[PDB]
Amino acid sequence: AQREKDTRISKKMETMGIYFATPEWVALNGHRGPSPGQLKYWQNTREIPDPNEDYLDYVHAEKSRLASEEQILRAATSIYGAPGQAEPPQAFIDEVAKVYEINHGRGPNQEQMKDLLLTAMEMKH
Amino acid sequence: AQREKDTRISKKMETMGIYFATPEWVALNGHRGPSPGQLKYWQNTREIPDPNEDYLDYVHAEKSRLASEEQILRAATSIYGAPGQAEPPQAFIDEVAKVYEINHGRGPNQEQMKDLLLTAMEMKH
Ligand SMILES: [Au+]
Ligand SMILES: [Au+]
Ligand SMILES: [Au+]
Ligand SMILES: [Au+]
Ligand SMILES: [Au+]
Repeated sequence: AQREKDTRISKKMETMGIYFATPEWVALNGHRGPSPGQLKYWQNTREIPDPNEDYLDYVHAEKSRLASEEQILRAATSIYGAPGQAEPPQAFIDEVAKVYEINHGRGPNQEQMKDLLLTAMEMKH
Repeated sequence: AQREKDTRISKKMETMGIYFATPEWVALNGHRGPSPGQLKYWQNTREIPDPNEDYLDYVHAEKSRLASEEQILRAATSIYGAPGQAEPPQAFIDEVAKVYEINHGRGPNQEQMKDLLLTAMEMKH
């Protein structure tokens, strides 16, 4: 009854891609899934939240901005502007990916957009 | 003679993946390739360096740490630890990629390694 409760809660969380919330983590957290604070700490940090911390004094941005590779590929693809909108060279995709790293997950600012546009063009012409 | 000098310098830089150093950029920079300062500003920022700035007072880390997707895939692959060391699921690769974004280009710290290890295991088991 206690084991199944933890497994059930854990199963719900894993279905959501909340990978830290194992049945053991849920048990240590007092048979509850993570609070908003614990989720946000994990999201921003990708470290396992302490089952003891509520993280209600953890300072963070509401809008989170972290990109997957799928997202980076779509961004790279629309900047590159190849006919039939086919996939850009890997060298250009790497440059787009590095911009996401520089920006702690955010897409290109206006100055970086220019640099990427120039890079696309030099790789085509 | 001046055009060819700029084209020649520019050709050298592009061969190196220094994409901003076009013949026009080299001309605006007084027929010289970028200084160490301009290169480092571009590397850390991926914005076109001002041909007017020497960036000798630009504060930066010697060791730069930015990862390409190839690098992220190798890291993801050794953490995941699949038999025959085949490619990990895209969902796991995205998590590794997000760690690189959180860390402004650096690989996983010890706490993030644990989180990724757990994630790998939950995705296998
Ligand atoms: Au929040
Ligand atoms: Au041109
Ligand atoms: Au330097
Ligand atoms: Au950062
Ligand atoms: Au297990």
